[PDB]
Parts: sequence; C-alpha cells; structure tokens
Amino acid sequence: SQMLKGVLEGCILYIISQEEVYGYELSTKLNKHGFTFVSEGSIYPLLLRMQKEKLIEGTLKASSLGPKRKYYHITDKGLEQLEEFKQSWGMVSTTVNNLLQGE
Amino acid sequence: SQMLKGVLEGCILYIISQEEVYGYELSTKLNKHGFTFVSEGSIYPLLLRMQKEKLIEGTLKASSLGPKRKYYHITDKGLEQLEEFKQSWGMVSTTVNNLLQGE
Repeated sequence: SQMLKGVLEGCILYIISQEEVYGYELSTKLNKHGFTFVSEGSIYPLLLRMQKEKLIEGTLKASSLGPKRKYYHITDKGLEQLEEFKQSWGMVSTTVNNLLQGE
Repeated sequence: SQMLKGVLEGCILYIISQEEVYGYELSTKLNKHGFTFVSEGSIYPLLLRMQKEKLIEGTLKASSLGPKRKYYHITDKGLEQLEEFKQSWGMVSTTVNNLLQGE
C-alpha cells in the first residue's frame, strides 16, 4: 500500500474536480474505486495539507437533504496540478506497463 | 519526472531479473523503454544502494567480445521484492486507470 499513497493526492484531486464532495462521501468513493485501505481518519491529515497548499477548499453548503456539510471543491492551482498529474501518470503508466510485458 | 523515480527501482529489478547487464547496457535499455531522463550518472547512487541492500549483485564476467565488465544480477531477496512490486503495480495501475476514465 506504500505506492497507493504516491498517487492518492492526484486521485483525490480528480474526484473533487468532478464533483463537490464531503469527507465521508470522498472516502467512500475512494474505497469503491479500489483504495480499500483509506478512511476519513487516514486521509484527514492529507486533506488538511491539500487545503493549506490551496489545492482544494471546503465551504459550508446545505445538502440536498438540508443538513449543512463541509463540501470540498478544487482551486485553479489544484486544477493545474491535476493536469500535471494526469500527464505524468499516463507517461509512467505507459512506460512501466509496456516494460513488464517483454518476456 | 518525480514519479518516474517511484517505480524506477522496480523496473531496474525487472530488467536485471531478465538479463545480466552492465551499467551502460542498463541505462540504454531504460532510455529506450521510455525513461528518457536516466543516465549512468543519475542512477548510479541507486545502483550502489540496491547493492548495499542485497537486491542486486555485480560480478566481473568476460563479455561475449572478451573485455571484462561488471554485470549485475538479481538476488533471491531482490526477486522477492520484484514480485511485491509487480503485485503493487498492477493494483495501483488498475485502480488509477479505471478512475481517470469516469467522466
């Protein structure tokens, strides 16, 4: 699971870029897309840091059901970095995947 | 190129596991499989460390052409770790690649 953490910040940015989500909603999506080890508790410090670096930002909005939650959205800086991640990832993915099938 | 370094040790183990190679031969293969930034100079400290951790081992063998070179081969410990890398990689690769194609 040591490597899952390398790409976790990028996948969090991707998810948030596509939909405003609150903490529990985020980790649930992460779980169901294959990050089985993540929990709100384990990624919390990463969320605090991504905020301090202004990649994402939480705002208190009312939910479709009424109760007010802290939804996170991506900043312009965060989007720039998301694009960097997508580019790097497709590069490394292609490079490593082609290699490991040589025989 | 910050992420290319995460998986570089594993790809080096893969390559060495498949063929005994000397330093220049190794970096050439790395270049031609898409690690365009690597050079003998840049990966040297990583090779020294992989040796100190007993993942790979160099031995002075004679080349098909005669001159003696320092060829590297993988240790049992190195092979174990290579299998760990292959498992982790296929997991993360699948997880990230499926995610980044949601829309």
